Formats: sequence, structure tokens, C-alpha cells
Amino acid sequence: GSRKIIHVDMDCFFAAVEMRDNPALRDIPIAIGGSRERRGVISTANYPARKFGVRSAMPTGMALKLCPHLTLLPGRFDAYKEASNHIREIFSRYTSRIEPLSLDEAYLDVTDSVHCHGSATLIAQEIRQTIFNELQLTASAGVAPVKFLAKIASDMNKPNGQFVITPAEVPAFLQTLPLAKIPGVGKVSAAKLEAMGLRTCGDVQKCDLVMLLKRFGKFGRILWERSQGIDERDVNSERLRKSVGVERTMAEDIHHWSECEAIIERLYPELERRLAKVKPDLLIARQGVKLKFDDFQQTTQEHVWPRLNKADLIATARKTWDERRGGRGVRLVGLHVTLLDP
DNA sequence: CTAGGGTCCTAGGACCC
DNA sequence: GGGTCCTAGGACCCT
Ligand SMILES: [Mg+2]
Ligand SMILES: [Mg+2]
Repeated sequence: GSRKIIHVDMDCFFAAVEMRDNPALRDIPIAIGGSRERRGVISTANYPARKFGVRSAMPTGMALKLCPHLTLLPGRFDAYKEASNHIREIFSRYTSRIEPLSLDEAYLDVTDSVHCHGSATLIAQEIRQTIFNELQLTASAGVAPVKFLAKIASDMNKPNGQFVITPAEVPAFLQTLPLAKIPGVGKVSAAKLEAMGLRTCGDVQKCDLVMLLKRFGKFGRILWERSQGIDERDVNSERLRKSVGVERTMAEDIHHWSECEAIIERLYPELERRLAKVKPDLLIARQGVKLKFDDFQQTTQEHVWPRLNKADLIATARKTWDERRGGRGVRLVGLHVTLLDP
């Protein structure tokens, strides 16, 4: 009863697309991200930039101090979406059991697959080869009996490689696996776990489930399970989008309501256009706004509302502005919609 | 020197039983 | 007192 889960993950996805479409960028350090003047961060970088230490989520000013010749690109999201659609179609030739996690990656459940003599290793290789053949982009892959191990495995032989974890290999793999490598164990959790002496899954194996539940709630059960290779989450091909957001960080903090309202007037048409792609009648469950202050505190305020409405968003932003700003500058303004349940 | 697109979990009071 | 809804905040994920 052992499943075969493949995780496919494009290499340096945004950058890889820009090097394909502009071979001049292949061998110089490049990154997709907002400029230092826009107070941007790196979305991703190519391997020439990563050699300097450039990483996703790094402030662009930090990226540029590490790599002064870094070439900064704005991003062509329709080009990324197009490659995404293509690889998802390539996935469908092998199975309908496809759970995309983002543009550039998906889980595949090939447990019941007839391709490649049922070899999940050979399927992942065919899929990566096909992606290369048809998109001239490389992908890496992980093969394992459960989702999270497959996702970890796809990083281990990046780029343009794959890694297989068999059930017999699972205990040795877990023993020294850093907790931080588990998807959903982030910096804050890893630091909490570290300060109680828990660094690896092998450390957590020596822990009592009851203690983990008291100390972390349902997250503690997840930690206990994962540390044992337990991950019963099924590949789910039926997930639906729940929200639509549009937000902008300004190059300088704003201090006047007039400036905030001007920002919203430019954000609203974009929110309407994106909502309309998925809900032509603009019917929604909730709408709301987001402010981020100069001290990086963030507040949202959102409410039940039947249909995207600009004036109510301005009104709500005005209340938030007046009521929760306390004289701080504002670096970000955002609009938000929660979609109806079906 | 700190983005923009999101999902999920938690938690208190409201409301309903 | 128990469910569920409403709401805000925050960890976390991808690039
Ligand atoms: Mg990737
Ligand atoms: Mg990915």
C-alpha cells in the first residue's frame, strides 16, 4: 500500500524563462526583483547571481552589495504563466492526479500509473526531459512515498536532476534531516524548536506526542508525524482560489490621506480586472484593505460585502488610516477580496 | 534593508442552540 | 457549555 508521489519543480523558474527568451542573460548574474529605488526584493536569481549569495526574498539593496553587476529585471508574468500552463499540460499526459503548488511546481500521484512500467523514477525523468524538449527550461524532481519527502527530494539534486527516496531509505533519511527542511517549518518554528534542543527529525522522534501537542497544538502533531515519515495528505487536484489581492509598496512612505487615496484609485482598476477574470459579475464574499506602516506593523480590515466596490474600499482605508495609523508613515497600501465559497 | 502573489491556523466575542 | 461565523494577525509558502 505504498504510494508513489512525484514533486516536479522548475529550476530558477523566473530567471530561467528570461535566459531562454534572452540568451544574453545566460552567463551574467541576473535577478527578477524590484529596484533598490523601488525598495524591492529579489524574487529569484540565476546561478551566476546565486554564486555571489543572491537569494529569493533578499532586499535588492543587499543583493546589489553582494553582487554589484547584478542585472535587475521586472518580470514578465504572462510568460511565466504560459510556461506554467505548458508544464501542467505535460503533467496531464501522465496522470490526472496533479496538485499544483505554485506556477512552477506540482505534486503528482503516479501510484496507479501505467507509464514507464510503473517506474516513478522513469516517469519523473520522462517528464523532466519532455519539459526540456518542449520549453527549453530545466526541471528537477523528487520521488518519495509521501508528499513532503518528495518535495524535499526535488531540492537535493537541483538543478536539472532528481532524487528518489524508497520506503527502506526513509528512516536513515529522516534521522539527520533538519526540521527546517520540512515545508511549513519556517524560521520562527525552527528557532523555537532549536531552543528546546530539537534540530532534526531524529531529535523529534525521541519526543512524546502529548508534549508536542501541548507545546505546539496541531502543529505539534504535524511535527511528530513528519519526523516519522508520516504524511497521509492526498494529492488533491481540486483546490480552488480563495482570495484576490492587489497591493503596492511605495518608493517613499506616504504621510497624507490624499496620497493614500490616490494609491487606491490606481490599485482598484487592477483588482477589478483580476477579479473579473474569475468572477465576471464581481460577486464576492468579503472585501478589505491593508496598510503597512514605517515600523513594518501591518493591519488588515475586511468585511462581508457582496460585490467589489471602490468607494467602500476607500471608506474602509480612510477608517484604518484614521484609526490605526497613529501618525506613522505608510509604505504599503493594499486592496483585498475574499471569494465566495463555491 | 526588508515584494507581491497567496494558503492555513489561531483566537475571542457574537450568535445560535 | 458546543458549534459556527466574523474578524485580525501572523507563520509560512512560491518566485
Ligand atoms: Mg523552482
Ligand atoms: Mg517551486
